[PDB]
Amino acid sequence: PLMLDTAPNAFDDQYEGCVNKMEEKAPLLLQEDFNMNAKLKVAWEEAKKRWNNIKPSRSYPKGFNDFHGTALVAYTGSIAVDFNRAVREFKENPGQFHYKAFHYYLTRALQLLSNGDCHSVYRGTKTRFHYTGAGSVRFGQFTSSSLSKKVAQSQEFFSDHGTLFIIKTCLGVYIKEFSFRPDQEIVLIPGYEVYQKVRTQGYNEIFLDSPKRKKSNYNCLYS
Ligand SMILES: NC(=O)c1ccc[n+]([C@@H]2O[C@@H](COP(=O)([O-])OP(=O)(O)OC[C@H]3O[C@@H](n4cnc5c(N)ncnc54)[C@H](O)[C@@H]3O)[C@@H](O)[C@H]2O)c1
Repeated sequence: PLMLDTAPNAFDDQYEGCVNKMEEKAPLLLQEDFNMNAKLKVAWEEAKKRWNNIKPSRSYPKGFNDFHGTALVAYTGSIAVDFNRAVREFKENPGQFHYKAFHYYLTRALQLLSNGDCHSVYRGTKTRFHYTGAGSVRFGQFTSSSLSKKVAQSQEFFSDHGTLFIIKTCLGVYIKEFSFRPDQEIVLIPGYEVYQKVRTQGYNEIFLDSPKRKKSNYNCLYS
């Protein structure tokens, strides 16, 4: 079982007040990441190709560049697990965080593609999640979900040993074209979104409601 709390140790940078400085610094940062993170480098190079193919079929937000696009395609890829881990366990040893640039671009990508829109999404896991009664909840790491409860419950993501999250999010982003699917109706949720209403039902169902945007514990850490 894993704990569900306010994710006090997760690198949750929202980059308030440093977007301009980051867009200028992140490119160098990305090189540093690659030098210390072979897996990321591979994931990114492949993601880059894919993005070249996807980019022409549609128009993106002003400022939304190849870094944002490549970062997002990559997240829907296999690099997601390690990245999520590194973020979730940031405070546990911030010295070995080699996703400084990745984190920023992915965070920025979602912020740029975002609107006021809220969604009813579902998320399945094969690991039991226990809410430790903090009063509110944040995933900490970025977290994928699906508009379809069917997907979330498929043998792909869920099992009796796990948990089914029924989430009401307003910072989540529908990123169909970016995914490798595109049939899982993925909605990407930033780890810093806060759910003011938490409710466990049965042994493996958790409802998260009253989403709200709050300040993060970290801000412009690498700016
Ligand atoms: N999960 C879903 O319901 C769902 C739905 C649609 C698409 N996807 C897709 O999922 C991808 C994989 O994302 P994911 O859903 O597996 O997230 P993820 O891989 O983090 O989830 C798997 C698990 O990863 C590690 N983990 C996650 N949170 C943890 C925590 N708080 N503490 C300790 N370990 C933790 C644990 O093993 C956790 O059980 C891509 O394929 C994406 O398109 C997932």
